[PDB]
Amino acid sequence: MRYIVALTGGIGSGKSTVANAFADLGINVIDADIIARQVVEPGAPALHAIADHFGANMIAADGTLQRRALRERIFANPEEKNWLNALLHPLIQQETQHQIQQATSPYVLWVVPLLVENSLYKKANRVLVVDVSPETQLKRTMQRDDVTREHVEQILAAQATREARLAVADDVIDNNGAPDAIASDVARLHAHYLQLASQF
Ligand SMILES: CS(=O)(=O)NC(=O)c1cccc(CSc2cccs2)c1
Repeated sequence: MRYIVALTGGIGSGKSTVANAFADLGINVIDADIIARQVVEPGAPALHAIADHFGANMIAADGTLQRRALRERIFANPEEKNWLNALLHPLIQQETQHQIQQATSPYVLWVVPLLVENSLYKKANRVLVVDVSPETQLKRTMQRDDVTREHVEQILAAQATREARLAVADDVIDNNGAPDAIASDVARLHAHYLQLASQF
């Protein structure tokens, strides 16, 4: 069982800036969002199974999963939510575990945007939260996605509070400012995690 450090943070926390710094130190980074999207990408067996089970309306114009349609369809249908979890959870867990086993670094960085929201923190040895202000989240998302302020407000209202993230945090890193000093902060975390990984 390779030592797992979960990285989490809200929308617009600039998580890639922190993850890249660990990658630069030779840490294998395993991205939960990339894996989840991969499992249901066009041509993937789980996407075919979802379309067969729920219908062709689950497929968007570009061939990808219509995620809103699926959510609405399984919403308040517990049997179908249980079916969808029984399909996707083993597939995602198996790909995640495969990437962990293939990793060569002394510990891995598991990047999980919805770590708190989905109660997944118990799967990691250590939780690092990327801490940012709501203002920073709002600014970065609006510049990134070309979306309205009110649209980001709704996303923030639905995500975890900062106090909620810290409740499961072992480590916090402020990423409100410029990315310039992050590698220096991460260098210290990295040394600590090599120590923690060695005695785990
Ligand atoms: C929506 S998500 O993209 O935030 N992911 C998930 O819900 C999800 C579901 C099942 C499994 C895993 C990895 S469990 C693990 C396995 C080994 C080390 S850690 C994640």
